Amino acid sequence: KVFERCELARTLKRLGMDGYRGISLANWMCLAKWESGYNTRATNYNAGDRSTDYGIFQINSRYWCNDGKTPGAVNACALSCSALLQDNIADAVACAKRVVRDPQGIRAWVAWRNRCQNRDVRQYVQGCGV
Repeated sequence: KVFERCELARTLKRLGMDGYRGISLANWMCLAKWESGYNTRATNYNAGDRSTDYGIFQINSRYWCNDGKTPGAVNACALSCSALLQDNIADAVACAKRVVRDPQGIRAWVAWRNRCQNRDVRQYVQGCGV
């Protein structure tokens, strides 16, 4: 499923992402936009460490979910990476929450640092009724 901006903004709000660990909805919108373009079935294989980024948030298999083919990987979200390719994003959000519960917080994703940090994210939720 590929969300439309405002449709995603409300779906994330309903799932309690607005201000989760101090992170605004706009930051989450900026993250999903740059990570997948709001596409829940987006995937990226990294040939260097044989890991794969799954879903709307491009969550990595080395640490967050199990796909059985990433060497010496862990499963912090206690999910099959398949759960991260669902049209329903509730599991991906539960995992994105797990990710920011760690030291780095939202900075865990380099793309966020690149295109959202200290940038104007206001534009991502304007008109969405959030």
